[PDB]
Amino acid sequence: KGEELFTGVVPILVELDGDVNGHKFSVSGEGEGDATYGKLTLKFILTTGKLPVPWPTLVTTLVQCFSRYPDHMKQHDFFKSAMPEGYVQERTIFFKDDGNYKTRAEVKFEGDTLVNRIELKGIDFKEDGNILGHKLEYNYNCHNVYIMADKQKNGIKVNFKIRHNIEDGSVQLADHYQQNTPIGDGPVLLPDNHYLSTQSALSKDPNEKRDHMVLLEFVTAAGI
Repeated sequence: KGEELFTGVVPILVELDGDVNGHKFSVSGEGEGDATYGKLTLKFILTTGKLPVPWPTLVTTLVQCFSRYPDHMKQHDFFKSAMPEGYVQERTIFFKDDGNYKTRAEVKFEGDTLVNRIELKGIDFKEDGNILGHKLEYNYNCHNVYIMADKQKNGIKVNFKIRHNIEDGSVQLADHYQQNTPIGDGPVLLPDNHYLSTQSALSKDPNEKRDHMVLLEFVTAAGI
């Protein structure tokens, strides 16, 4: 009976212990979520001076329980079925012609503040590579997230490729593969095969002098 928590505005808090090629950092977002309209506003600040990668490199890592499932789709809203006890979101991201990220996280409630707790380890990246080179444009397209049930794990499996527009013109591919698993032993929901239309707008707080990211995102469910 979890989706009952998501009927209004629920503040988000996201913490990211981060390391790529031994270049370490930690990021701290806070904003809000409106399930109803699928709306997501966030300001992400870099604790530690400057980021070794370019922010887009993982908007995807930095709360899919904040998606609008249409009333005719409620029966397939897994992420809210796990709540408040929450789910583990395990993801591996191979960046074609470059190394890879490896991320675990516990999205759960804490009083009222839904919190995404992420550790993320990265390897094999060439130190000219578009990623470490900072050649990627400070933007982001819309993408389709494909959900398929997995009664094995008791939860769901997910896939989606991301297009990063390079400063040159060409597109850096990112192959995302994602398992989600409830932390609770309470009743959850297994979905039919369906996708999420995730749209996302990056920008910069003019006062803010710390390496940071304003992200505003619309995500809705479709394919049934």
